Amino acid sequence: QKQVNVIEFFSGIGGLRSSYERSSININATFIPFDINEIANKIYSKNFKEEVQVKNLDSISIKQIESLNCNTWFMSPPCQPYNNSIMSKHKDINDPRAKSVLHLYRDILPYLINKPKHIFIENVPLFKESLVFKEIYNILIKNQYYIKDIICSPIDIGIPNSRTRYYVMARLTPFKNEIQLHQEKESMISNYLDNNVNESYSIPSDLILKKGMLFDIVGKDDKRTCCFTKSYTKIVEGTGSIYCPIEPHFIPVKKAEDLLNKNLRYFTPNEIKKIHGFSSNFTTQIDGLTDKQQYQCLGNSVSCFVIAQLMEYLFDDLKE
Ligand SMILES: Nc1ncnc2c1ncn2[C@@H]1O[C@H](CSCC[C@H](N)C(=O)O)[C@@H](O)[C@H]1O
Repeated sequence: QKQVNVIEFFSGIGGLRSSYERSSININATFIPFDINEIANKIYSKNFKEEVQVKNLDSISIKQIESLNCNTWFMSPPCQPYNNSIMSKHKDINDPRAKSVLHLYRDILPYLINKPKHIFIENVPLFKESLVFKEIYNILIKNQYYIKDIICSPIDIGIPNSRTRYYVMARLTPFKNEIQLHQEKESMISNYLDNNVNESYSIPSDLILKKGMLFDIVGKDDKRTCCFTKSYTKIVEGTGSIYCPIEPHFIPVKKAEDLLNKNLRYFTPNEIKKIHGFSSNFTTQIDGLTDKQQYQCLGNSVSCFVIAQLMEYLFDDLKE
């Protein structure tokens, strides 16, 4: 009977939508994605066969938003403004990349005839401490919202990937039940690997000899993979782990040259896509898009696995 109509702000490649669709909420829903990134939109449209609204969220009018007649807000705002450097200088609140998310809560939400009955926000841990969210929290509270938040990682529910993120769950009804995480069907890094990767993905020997020791290396059996970020395969450190197909448990070495013969390679875009929990039919392999472009979008996406469970909680007032 009841329906879920979502405005997918900062839709990107449709991580928030994917999360909902794979969850057990099982209420048919509609999605209206907003994003100015042409490449990201192309992937979204390719997979969801729906057009992305490119209206800039910095200045979008209340009227246009309300014309959508939606009752749900999904969003993962730009995360750049939220590091210790910017935040310790109190510059996050004035950061132009935060202008869109402040606009939505300052200028839109408090004036809607029908406030969204459910709101889901995803961002980096430091967002929780930002002046931006501090204000958003106050606004939500003043507008009669109940708010539950959590900082967690996919590994917490048995997914072999470290991506610690901050999640905000807001709605107009109080939460009767304690939030709960369930362990996902057991899986290893093995389960996400493509089985015939082109050699164009293996780490060049010259790169190995110069920065090989900086890589976080994993085998098909190792505990987890590191957080995949935008610049994966471009910048060595902190952008994601690489894979060794020779050892179930990568055994560390002392010299870079010792890595030369372990057939090291980057994870493919399709592999990251599977690790982030997108549907088997979902693909960033849009015609014309290079691996870099796909890596960038994927690096900026989400863990559909985690969000699926948190959304089921957010919407637990729609059952029984
Ligand atoms: N003023 C603005 N209007 C619309 N989108 C914006 C924007 N400023 C930044 N963005 C978008 O917000 C997105 C943040 S990344 C989030 C991606 C999404 N969660 C996914 O699963 O892929 C970026 O793609 C960026 O294009």
